[PDB]
Amino acid sequence: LVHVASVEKGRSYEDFQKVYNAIALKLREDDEYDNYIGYGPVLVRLAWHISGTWDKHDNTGGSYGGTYRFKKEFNDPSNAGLQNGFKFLEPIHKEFPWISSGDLFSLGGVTAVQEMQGPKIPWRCGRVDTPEDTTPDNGRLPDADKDAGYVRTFFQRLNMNDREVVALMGAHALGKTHLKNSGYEGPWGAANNVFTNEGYLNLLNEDWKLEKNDANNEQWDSKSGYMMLPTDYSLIQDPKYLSIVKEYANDQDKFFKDFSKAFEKLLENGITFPKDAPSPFIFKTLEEQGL
Ligand code: HEM
Ligand SMILES: Cc1[nH+]ccn1C
Repeated sequence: LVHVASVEKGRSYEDFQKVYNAIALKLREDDEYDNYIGYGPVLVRLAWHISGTWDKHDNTGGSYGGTYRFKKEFNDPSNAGLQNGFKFLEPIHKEFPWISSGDLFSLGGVTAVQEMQGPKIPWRCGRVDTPEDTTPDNGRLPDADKDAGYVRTFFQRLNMNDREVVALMGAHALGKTHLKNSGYEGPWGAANNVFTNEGYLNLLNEDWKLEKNDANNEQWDSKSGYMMLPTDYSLIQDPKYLSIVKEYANDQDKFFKDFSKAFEKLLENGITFPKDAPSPFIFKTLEEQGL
């Protein structure tokens, strides 16, 4: 199964920076969603869930096909709540009818990290929409109630190594869990929408408590109002994982650099780039543009 990238006809950098600025400008404007967290965290959850379906053995799933627009995937129980991000992006796709589904779902993910002041993420255009029968079956996304052995094995399928998995997981400092979407709840009072290494610091300095929630599921709670999933608490339980968590809690610049490489690797898995293709784009933020 080969997926070759194909630039939207005649488009260059300047065109994608317009679509970036439209997403960013709506991110600033619709600031009230989810008790003033805004849409940034669910847009990077969407980019991760449309790519997280990839399988390195047969090259099915991944961000290239834009198959999330189809009922089977949009109704995946693992994607409960992400309809909110899709409806956010929908006026923007109407405005730029020429961008493919895959490129828009992954650019929303890039834009959200940079506008929430995380690292720059190089991005590459060219995903092509594919037919409804290429929609991957439900069940390729991870369970939250598990341990380090499960996370390590799950991520081998996206061939992510330990250091890439621990950097990727730092995004769980953003947003919150919602009992009606996943059966987990919290953080309580002040959820975060700035991108920082704070999750690693909290994991190592909070006093955590294994409690059971209103959906009868167990999670780790802290006196301060912070929570963690079983799969998140895994990172201090495993010796290889814990030594990388200590590395990032003590160096926010090495964390930003390593996240940017693993997040771009995640959005690009499964795609073949022709050697005459444009170099990756680095988009300016509204703040660097004075907008
Ligand atoms: C073992 C891996 C993972 C599991 C089990 C998992 C699971 C979850 C769960 C249960 C939620 C709450 C959903 C809800 O109730 O609304 C959540 C949210 C979120 N996750 Fe993950 N996740 C995983 C990996 C990742 C990765 C690798 C990223 C990003 C690169 C990520 C980013 C996010 C973000 C930003 C949210 C917040 C959504 C919001 O505020 O609405 N997750 N995660
Ligand atoms: C701690 C956490 N896990 C998933 C989301 N969040 C905020």
